[PDB]
Amino acid sequence: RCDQLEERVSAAEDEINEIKREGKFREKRIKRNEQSLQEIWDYVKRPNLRLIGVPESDVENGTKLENTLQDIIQENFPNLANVQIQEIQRTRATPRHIIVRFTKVEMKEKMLRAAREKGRVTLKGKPIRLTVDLSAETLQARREWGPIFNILKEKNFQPRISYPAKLSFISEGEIKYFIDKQMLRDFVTTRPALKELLKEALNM
Amino acid sequence: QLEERVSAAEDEINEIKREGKFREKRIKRNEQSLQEIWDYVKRPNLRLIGVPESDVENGTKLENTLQDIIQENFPNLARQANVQIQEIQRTPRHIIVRFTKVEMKEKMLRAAREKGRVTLKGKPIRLTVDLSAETLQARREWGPIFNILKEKNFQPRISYPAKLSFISEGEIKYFIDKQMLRDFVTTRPALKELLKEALNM
Amino acid sequence: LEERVSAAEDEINEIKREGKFREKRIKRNEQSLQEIWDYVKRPNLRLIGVPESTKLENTLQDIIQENFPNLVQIQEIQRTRATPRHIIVRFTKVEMKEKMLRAAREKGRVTLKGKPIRLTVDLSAETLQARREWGPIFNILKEKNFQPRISYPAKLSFISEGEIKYFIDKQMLRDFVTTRPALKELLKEALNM
Ligand SMILES: [Cl-]
Ligand SMILES: [Cl-]
Repeated sequence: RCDQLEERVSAAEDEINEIKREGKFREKRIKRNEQSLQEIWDYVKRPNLRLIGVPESDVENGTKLENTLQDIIQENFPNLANVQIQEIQRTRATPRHIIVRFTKVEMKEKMLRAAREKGRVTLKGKPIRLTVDLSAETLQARREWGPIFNILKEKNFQPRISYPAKLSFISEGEIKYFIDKQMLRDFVTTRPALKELLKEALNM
Repeated sequence: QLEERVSAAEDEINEIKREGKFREKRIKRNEQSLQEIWDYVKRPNLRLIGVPESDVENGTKLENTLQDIIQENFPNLARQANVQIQEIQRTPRHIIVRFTKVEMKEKMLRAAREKGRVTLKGKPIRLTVDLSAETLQARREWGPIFNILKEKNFQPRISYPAKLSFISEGEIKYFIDKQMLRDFVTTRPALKELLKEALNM
Repeated sequence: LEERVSAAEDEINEIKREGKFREKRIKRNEQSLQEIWDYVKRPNLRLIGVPESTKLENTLQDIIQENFPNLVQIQEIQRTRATPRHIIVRFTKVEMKEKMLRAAREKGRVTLKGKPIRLTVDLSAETLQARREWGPIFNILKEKNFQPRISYPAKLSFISEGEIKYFIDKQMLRDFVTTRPALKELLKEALNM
């Protein structure tokens, strides 16, 4: 009995190690799928702008929303007649975001540009906001660049966040781009000045 | 010493069960997110079902056929401005029509639903929303129930995987099986009268 | 302790079974990701070897004028080191991508300011790999003047009996040669049959 039982234990331990290993390779594929989903949501949303702070209106259909979109243009960047939209719609004191899906990505990029060169954008004198529309995960990665961004800003590096969630800044007469925080760590680990500045923020 | 090895094995087993449940939740999230992005990408599209196909076709022949369907079934819809198509192609195979504006896809779908019986040269065809296989299958699992609700303004939605929800009494309700829906409607005369035939009641 | 080991074995068996069910859904998801990436990228063409500097759209028209006499709506054109990045041209109609690719494959050489560049498809990783894997079979069929072609997503087509036949994958082609002996003899080893 002690023989049949010891052999039953050994087999089980071996099946356990097999399971842990299959688990690791399964984990790797799920992660790869999660990253691929984030990327495709980002890709498919590229033609999209989020309009934030625009007052709700009664029986507000697509024609009304385009008309409002044109009022925003006239008030902030007049020369930016009719711009091409695949779709536009809202997503209770606080008005819902409007998601504007352009026919051509170039139109989305030109309106973003004009908005970031203008600083304050307004509809009838009150501040509205224009931003990109991204997967939840990328949106979060941008937010988490927050602390590092502010440090770089404070210390004259001219930071930017761009698509998808890349931080960029100047380092040696040149714009450097960092796709994620690990690619930044591997860059600062070489520059001492930058390293002591970002050490805590990079959780290095 | 056996007892030691058994304890150790039981502990490793508990760790694997939890890891496994963690992975299962993420696999489910990924499945749901795939259903959503398929639905999202197909928003500008309609499926045109039952259209006779030819030995060889291209975009131009198919677009002239869409024009015939419009002229034959809802001409006024195209009176003031032409229907803007971005592209049209086969997957008699389904034809996928991709509109420039989602607004136009919606206008045409509505005219089809309000005409009832859409034909091409006298023969019945169908215009329908284009969706992920999952969402389509979910809507068929609910059958006519889903469409009666749509047609009476109840805002029905599929939620992953195949749950039905809609709004009644100013509250969103979710249903997993038809049985749950039956239980719910036995108390609502307005809603009961509408869905009885459809819930096999 | 026998009860405890029997129970552990039951747990292990449940974990393995529940693991294969999970594994099949991971596979399902991987395949579904392949298909949605192919679908979304279907009107895309990739430009390789174009030097770095509306300008991109201008460059596209430049390439078109310089190379393809007969031959244009775009949804997006964008760049993806010393080597210039690829340019992804996202056409409005899949048909335009196809015509650009045909004209490139026919002209056999494509140039910008007289320097050779490459036009190619832009598809999921899995599908690009599937195309590359038709290589050995494509090469053989080309040699024997079967006029083979690889097209969307990863289908092989070629002339058999004056008629073009299409193969979604290698299994479909194996099934096809089970009843054509000379063709089977030709592709037997390439098909790992
Ligand atoms: Cl997964
Ligand atoms: Cl697992």
